[PDB]
Amino acid sequence: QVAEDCMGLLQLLSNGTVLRSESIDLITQQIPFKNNQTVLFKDSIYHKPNNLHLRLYKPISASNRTALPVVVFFHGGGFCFGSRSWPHFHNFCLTLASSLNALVVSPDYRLAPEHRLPAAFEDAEAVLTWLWDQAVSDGVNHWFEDGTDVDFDRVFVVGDSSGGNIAHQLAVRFGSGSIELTPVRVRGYVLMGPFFGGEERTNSENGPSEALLSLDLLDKFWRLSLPNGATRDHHMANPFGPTSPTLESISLEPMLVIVGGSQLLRDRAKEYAYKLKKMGGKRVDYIEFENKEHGFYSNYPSSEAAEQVLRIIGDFMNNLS
Amino acid sequence: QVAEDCMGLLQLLSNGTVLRSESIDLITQQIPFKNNQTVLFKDSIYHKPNNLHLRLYKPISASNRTALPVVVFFHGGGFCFGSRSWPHFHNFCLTLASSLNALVVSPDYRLAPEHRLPAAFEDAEAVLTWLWDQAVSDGVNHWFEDGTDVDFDRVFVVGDSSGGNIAHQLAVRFGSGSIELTPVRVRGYVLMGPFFGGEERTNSENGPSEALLSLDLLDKFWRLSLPNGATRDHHMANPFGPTSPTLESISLEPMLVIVGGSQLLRDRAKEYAYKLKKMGGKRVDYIEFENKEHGFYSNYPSSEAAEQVLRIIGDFMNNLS
Repeated sequence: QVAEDCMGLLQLLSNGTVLRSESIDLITQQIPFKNNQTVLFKDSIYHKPNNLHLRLYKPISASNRTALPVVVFFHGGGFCFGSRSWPHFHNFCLTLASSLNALVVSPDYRLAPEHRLPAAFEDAEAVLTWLWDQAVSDGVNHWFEDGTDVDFDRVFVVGDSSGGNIAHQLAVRFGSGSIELTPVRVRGYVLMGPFFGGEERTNSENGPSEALLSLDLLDKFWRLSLPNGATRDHHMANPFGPTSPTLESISLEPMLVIVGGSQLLRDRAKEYAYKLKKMGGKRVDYIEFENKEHGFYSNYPSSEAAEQVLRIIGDFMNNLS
Repeated sequence: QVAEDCMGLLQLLSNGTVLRSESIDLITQQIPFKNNQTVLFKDSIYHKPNNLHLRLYKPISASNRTALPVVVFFHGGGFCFGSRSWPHFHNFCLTLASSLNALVVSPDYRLAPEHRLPAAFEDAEAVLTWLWDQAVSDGVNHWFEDGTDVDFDRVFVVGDSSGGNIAHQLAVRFGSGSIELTPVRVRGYVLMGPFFGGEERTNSENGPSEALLSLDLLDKFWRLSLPNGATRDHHMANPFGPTSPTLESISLEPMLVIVGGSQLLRDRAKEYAYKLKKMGGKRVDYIEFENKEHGFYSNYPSSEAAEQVLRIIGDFMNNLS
């Protein structure tokens, strides 16, 4: 049955969508004199038994000027695909590093079906634990050949899709006081189109398919990701499911939920944000980019929307630091 | 066994690579005043029985000024993945359309393992046949709501990866006189990192893995794509295999082979080009972008290398038109 679902994933993934009507897009043209920055980067093992690696990024000109904040970036996929080394994600981290003038940490995590959830969440904690280990032992000076000054008091987690779900899980784990990693302080979370689930569909989930994503594909992701016998109302998928933490008692750090207007996951992301808003103590900003689909920030690197996301994440970081 | 190979494909695909040493990349920063263009586009069925669609792109400002040449773009994958609607490929076609001031045709084709090769090649011919049908019946005027002037005497095929292989197959089919579609004239072919194969490895194929591609992944592609019992020396994979056409008797239109210096497929692409060069009547240009891996033109849309590829394809089109 896993092999059946695997074959169906391939079919669904590359199936695409058909535009009912004409559409116009706006494309940026040649830029003769372009502005430049170098970004240094390297891979390191963070979990030796599972052979899990992360990539560290450093903006060179900015690193020599001040102590850098940390952005931990968790890639997307459906808990079933994606590597830090993939051009798509690597490119995004290059941008994050230079734009935010920050040290970026981009870990691999175990993917399903081989490693069903909560494998990724365990791995995400191992990344944060690895960072702690590096912070307290001055392993930072051996990250790159030259020196590197890092401010572990200014850490931020940026989550894309399934990485957005991972971000939420960390926030809860820290917020509840379950895990605690001084001198590492996560000051905020950025949930870019977080991968949340539910047995009951939202209106947007029943709406038209995106360029790549369909409701069937998302359902397939959950079938392969969640433990055998679980439903989409499981707390790992649905943060507001029947048996999920209350969250009204948990102290969460400030959160930024970014989503596209034409996303299937839009309604569920807005439900998420505004349920937290109405709860006391929670600072949650919700930003919706009109007429955009999943991954617009990374799928269209040089678009106006992507640039704006980077600016918003930057301001968010300034406000909290 | 197909289900076994499917599970192994997933693992191999998202496995990634580990950098042995530090690396630097150069990233372009914010562009305050950006130059713009609109591109109109639509989907059409070109093969009703298999429900195969293509996407037509039109640069608006350029279409009102002159008759547009045609670029038929065949997407990559490994004959196993990819849709015209995918952001990755859609973005590239937006660029092609505006940069080259051309009408772009981006078809889906049936993918393996469900449809093993030569399914894609049959579908590629159906696209060209569809274009012929449109040209001779003035169906072009009903492509978009407004008018569209197309020069079917100036058609070019741009192939990416597996699409590069498809391009080669069309070139042979036209060149030999097997198929002929007046008033449609394909004046040249662009083979961007064409997906060619061989039982025997090149030096580059034994070299280090790329960000995404590994030799194992490419081998898996062929196992799922080629008919059951075939080897990588089959003519559909290897154009210079033991039982492949001679090509010295076939009249090929001018060809442009573009490849990255750090690609696994580099050596085989260079063998391809220079074997044709040494044969009389063949005009083949070979361009190698140093220290680049597969898909650099599309994976890094706003990079210097990608811009250069677009310029080179443009000059190629001018020279032949």
